[PDB]
Amino acid sequence: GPEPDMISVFIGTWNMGSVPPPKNVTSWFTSKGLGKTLDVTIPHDIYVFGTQENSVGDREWLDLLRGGLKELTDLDYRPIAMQSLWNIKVAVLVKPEHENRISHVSTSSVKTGNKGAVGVSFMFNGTSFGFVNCHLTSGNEKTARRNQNYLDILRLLSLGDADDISDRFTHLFWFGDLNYRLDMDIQEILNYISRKEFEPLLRVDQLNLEREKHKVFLRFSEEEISFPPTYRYERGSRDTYAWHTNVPSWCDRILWKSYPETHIICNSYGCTDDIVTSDHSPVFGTFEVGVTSQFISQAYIEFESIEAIVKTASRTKFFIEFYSTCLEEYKKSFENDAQSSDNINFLKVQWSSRQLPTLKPILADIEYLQDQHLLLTVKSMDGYESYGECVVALKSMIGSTAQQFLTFLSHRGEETGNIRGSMKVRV
Repeated sequence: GPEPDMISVFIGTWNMGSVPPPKNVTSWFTSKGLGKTLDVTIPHDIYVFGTQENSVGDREWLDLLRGGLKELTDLDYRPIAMQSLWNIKVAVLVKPEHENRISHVSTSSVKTGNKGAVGVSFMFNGTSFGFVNCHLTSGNEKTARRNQNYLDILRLLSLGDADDISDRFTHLFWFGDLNYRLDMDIQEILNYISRKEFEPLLRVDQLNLEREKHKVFLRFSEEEISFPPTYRYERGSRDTYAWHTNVPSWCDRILWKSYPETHIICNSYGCTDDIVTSDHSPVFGTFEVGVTSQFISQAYIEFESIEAIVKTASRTKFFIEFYSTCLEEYKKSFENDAQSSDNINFLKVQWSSRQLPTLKPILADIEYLQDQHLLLTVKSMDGYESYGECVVALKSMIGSTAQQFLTFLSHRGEETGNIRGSMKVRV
């Protein structure tokens, strides 16, 4: 009980339109405006600010953010880190008291016009966080290029540390001017916007469509959108869309991907309507997020069997590597001892208990172990390349009797099958 079990995280994304911001951006910080909004006078534990087309210097911009929070909260928020890629910038600020809870800070950037992404990662006690702020390709017809920018960022971002960042963090937030547009005629768009009927517009949102096709943001969630398209506004008010062609669109988005059986709840998601220097409106999202401090405040993990369904026609043997922060070093299986055809595109590979390792956690405490996760990777014996990664929560696995886990494999932005197994955690 002495340490935090839960924190409140603010994420903001704002394309500043290459002009100075207004002195007062308080509405952004406080989730005031349109959509799912707040009233709450209680400052967040962490503020993450992502910006695009930001012409304010790195230091000056950080000073504006600290000064604004100081004015709002009377606390001096501490920069954990900041990363810029020319006019694409991200800053993470934290309440003074959490300074000593932060460790393993990392930053990275990927350039894909200035387009690309900047990232920050760290641990908060035993829980890891990643934040990716991006500006993807512009224009209604450039969906394929946006998708490719996403894949390049995913592949090249060197945050944390696996093959890519998608499974590296307990909670991964990806936000920015993703630049996906509405696939609809201007007249219909404007009619739905005036009547405040966003559901028919969301049906033709290109990001939603590409996510459903499994091209981008595998495993990510986004909160329901109840606020109007944030692009493209005439400057100086929010009365008019400048569409002369740039149809109104939800360019500016916040998404997340979390490890299984963790606590995360979106408390707000919306845009401001009183910040008018840019052709985009700022977007805010706030989250209540579980944090594990059990390590701060003999055990064995055993496997009776594992069965993977893997996208491949290879006749090579396979093994599994097991990684976790609760282990001194990773472990690996022997080769699979049975194999068969699942489908025309998939093989079934099976490891009996004989082929599988016994993992030995760093601490034997039951509450500690309940908050841990294992990263499993299926690799070929010929060349050692990965065919799929997944994450398994220990939460429901504590006992003398083996229980089943079931989850899904991915690799390099593709779904590559599934994995089912029988395990137990003994203390």
